[PDB]
Formats: sequence, C-alpha cells, structure tokens
Amino acid sequence: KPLPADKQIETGPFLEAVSHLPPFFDCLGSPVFTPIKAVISGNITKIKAVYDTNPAKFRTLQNILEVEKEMYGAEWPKVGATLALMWLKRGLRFIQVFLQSICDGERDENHPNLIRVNATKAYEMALKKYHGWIVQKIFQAALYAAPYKSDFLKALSKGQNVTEEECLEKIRLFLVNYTATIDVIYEMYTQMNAELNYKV
Amino acid sequence: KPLPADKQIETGPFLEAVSHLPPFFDCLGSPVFTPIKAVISGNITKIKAVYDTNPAKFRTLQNILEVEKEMYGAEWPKVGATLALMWLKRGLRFIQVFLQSICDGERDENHPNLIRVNATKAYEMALKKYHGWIVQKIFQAALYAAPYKSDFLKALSKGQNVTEEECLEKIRLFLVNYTATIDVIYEMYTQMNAELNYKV
Ligand SMILES: CCCCCCCCCCCCC/C=C/[C@@H](O)[C@H](CO[C@@H]1O[C@H](COS(=O)(=O)O)[C@H](O)[C@H](OS(=O)(=O)O)[C@H]1O)NC(=O)CCCCCCCCCCC
Ligand SMILES: CCCCCCCCCCCCC/C=C/[C@@H](O)[C@H](CO[C@@H]1O[C@H](COS(=O)(=O)O)[C@H](O)[C@H](OS(=O)(=O)O)[C@H]1O)NC(=O)CCCCCCCCCCC
Repeated sequence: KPLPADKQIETGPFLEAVSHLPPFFDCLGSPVFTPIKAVISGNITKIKAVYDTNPAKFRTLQNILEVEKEMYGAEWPKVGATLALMWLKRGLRFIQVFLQSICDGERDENHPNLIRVNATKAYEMALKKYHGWIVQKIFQAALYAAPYKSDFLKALSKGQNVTEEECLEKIRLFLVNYTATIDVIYEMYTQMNAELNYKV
Repeated sequence: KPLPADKQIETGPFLEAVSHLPPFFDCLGSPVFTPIKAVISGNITKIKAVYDTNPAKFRTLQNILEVEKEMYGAEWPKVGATLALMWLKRGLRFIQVFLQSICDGERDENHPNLIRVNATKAYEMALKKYHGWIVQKIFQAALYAAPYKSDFLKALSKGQNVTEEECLEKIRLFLVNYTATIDVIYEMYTQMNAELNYKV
C-alpha cells in the first residue's frame, strides 16, 4: 500500500505487512537462512511488543521514535522498538537492493545463473558498515548456500508455471511502494538523528 | 529441579526453565551469536504455542510426542513441537557437552585461554551429524568470535567478584540435573523413534 501525503507510516498495518517477509527466507532453499529469518522476526516481535503497550501512543513509526526518545533519554536510540526497527530497516533495505539489482540485470557474466554479485552489492549498501570483520566473513561463507537465480525466482512464484520474465515484472511492480516505504523509514532515522554506526 | 521417579518431564515448568537459556548467549560477548539465540528462542516459542492450545493434553514432553504422532500420521516427527524440541534438545546437548568439557579441564595446551576444542567436541557430539558441509563451515568461522575461556566464565558470573574455580564448581553443580533432563529427552526420542537424521 502507498504512503499517505504526510508520509507517516501507521505501525499496525506496517507490522501486518512486514510479518509476510520472514517466511520468504525459504525461497532461498537452505537451512543456512533459518537463523536470519528468526533474527528478522525477532525485530518485528519487539516492535510489536512495544506497539501493543499503547497502540495510540505508538500509532505511527515516527511516534515510536519520538516517544522512546523521551522515555529513554541518554540510552536512546539504542533501546526498545527504535533499535529493533533500526535493524529491521537494514534488513528491508538489503532485500530491496538485492531485488532491484536482480531486476536491473546486474550480473557476473562469468557466472550468470548465480546471485552473488547482487547479494554482495545489497550487503555493501545495507549492512557492511554496521558489521565487523567476522560477520563479513560469515556473510561471505553463507553465500555458498545461496540458490541459483533460476531457482530463486522459480521459488518466488512456486511450481506456479510462470516465466522468469513474468516474475521479474511482478518484482519490479512490488519494489515501487516497498522502496518508497523504506526510504521514508531511513529518512525518519536521519531527521531524528537516531541512526547508530557501531560496527557489530 | 530433578526428575520425578516416572521421569516424565512436565511441559510448563520445562519451558519456564529453558526460557532462561537464550539470554545467556551474550555471555559469549559477540553479535555473531544473536542469530543463534533467536533460533533457540524460536524452538521454545513453537513448543510453547503448541502447549498453550491444550496444557492438559500437552502436560508432559512425552505427551507432546504421543499426541502429535497421532495428529500428523506420516508427516510426524517432522512437524509441530516434536520437530522444534528435536532441534532444541540438540542445542541443549551442545551446551551441556561444551560446559562439561570445560569443567573437565579439556583444553588445547598450545592455546589454553580459548574454548575452541570444547565447542568443537560439543559440535561433533550434538549437531555435526545433522548439518551439511556449508553449516559446518559457518560454525568453523563463527568460532573466531568465541570469547576467551577467562571472559566466558567471568561473564557467567559477571563483575560478580568470584574465582574461576568457584564458577566452575557452580557449573558442575548445575550440570547434574541439566544433563539428567536432557538424557531423558534424548531417551524419549529414541524409544518413540522420533529422531530425524536429515543433514541440514
Ligand atoms: C552450528 C551452529 C553454528 C551457528 C553459529 C553462528 C552463525 C552465524 C550467525 C551470525 C550471522 C551474522 C548476522 C548478525 C546479525 C545481528 O548481530 C545483527 C544485529 O541484530 C540485532 O542486534 C541488536 C543488538 O544491537 S547492538 O546493541 O548494536 O548489538 C538487537 O539484539 C536486535 O534485536 S532487537 O531486540 O533489537 O530486536 C538484533 O536484531 N542483525 C543484522 O545484522 C540484520 C541482519 C539482516 C539480514 C538481511 C538478510 C541477509 C540475507 C543473507 C543471505 C545471503
Ligand atoms: C549479514 C548477514 C549474514 C548472515 C547469513 C547467515 C548466517 C549463518 C546462519 C546459519 C548458521 C547455521 C545454524 C543453522 C541452524 C538451523 O538450520 C538448525 C535447524 O533449525 C530448525 O530448522 C527446522 C526445519 O528443520 S528441517 O525441516 O530439518 O530443515 C525448523 O525450521 C526449526 O524451527 S521450528 O519451527 O521447528 O521450531 C529450526 O529451529 N538449528 C540448529 O542447528 C540448532 C542450532 C543450535 C545451536 C547450539 C549453540 C551453538 C553455539 C555456537 C557458538 C560456537
């Protein structure tokens, strides 16, 4: 669903929507990805837990950051839903860049049936800055579990008898509001000065 | 708490107790371990979700396996709480072996302040059999994030001004009923023929 004119993101509908994402991690076809899935669900659960304390006070994602800034003083933004969403957005951003890169025909012509170059760009853009050396190594090792581009798209459809070309068009359509939403979240962190750069 | 004479493990108290374990993963002192924590909590949450449907029907862990065998026929044991507990026990077992190995003075004399040999034995005994080649590599990479033995024990106390010797005695005491409980769980899977050996 698109953004309102005021670009405020409603927390309830947002959480409803993003809870559809973790299951997709089996479109990757390896148990290597199950811990990532659990990790992302954890951020969603935390934001949900905060939201459920006072859906009115926490009606928008902006409100979450505002109220928590006040509630936590010097520990903010490394606290609460503000912290879980700071990490969730980076996961969302990684997915966005990865998909877009694939949709844009970016590839290694030496190895066109893979998705390493797309995941690597996605990692560099969304996460690398916030991760130390050992996590970068674990990411680099994790990539050997990544499905073939073929299989990945196939899985985003299913046995669903549809072309690669069709699947990519649907992904392209999807990316429009997905990207716009994530850009509003990143903009909100920037303007509230809530972004932390610690390397984990 | 010890086992009853009938060795039946009550589900409610078990879940209460094991929910204390995931937080310990920060005793390891690296965000490398956060996905593992989320993974283990996921198994606990799933068992809890099943238990909450009918605490009477699911009063013991044995009951879980029994009722699910019946409910799921040919998909059992790769289903439900039986599957989450099959994986939880392996995590519990890994922790047990790791601790015991440390308590038993097992070490690499070339590198005594580390815990690699203890984690490696723990991995070989609890998990290696169920994991493919890429996960074994990720485990092997993860170990470079492992704390020094010193720091690990220190963290199991805290600033808590207590000796290594003291901490290990408390761990030894802890391991008695911990181990006995886990042995009953493994025995139950064996006798119900509910163990799956698929390599993930
Ligand atoms: C045999 C078993 C061996 C397995 C051993 C380990 C396996 C490797 C696991 C490590 C992999 C690296 C991934 C690291 C992830 C997390 O450290 C980071 C930070 O996570 C946050 O840490 C936080 C603490 O922050 S800190 O105070 O700054 O430390 C919080 O705990 C926060 O929780 S919450 O309560 O706020 O909601 C939590 O998510 N998470 C991320 O990096 C996001 C990962 C998004 C993944 C995007 C998709 C990747 C796809 C990969 C496929 C190629
Ligand atoms: C930048 C971001 C990069 C990060 C990318 C990935 C990082 C690496 C993550 C992979 C690490 C390997 C660990 C793999 C764990 C899991 O695959 C396995 C199986 O997990 C189960 O899979 C299951 C599916 O089973 S299957 O049908 O057979 O596939 C279920 O999904 C089950 O969920 S539940 O719903 O049943 O409750 C789920 O736990 N889990 C384990 O191996 C247990 C791990 C215990 C860890 C013990 C402590 C390790 C400490 C390490 C420190 C040295």
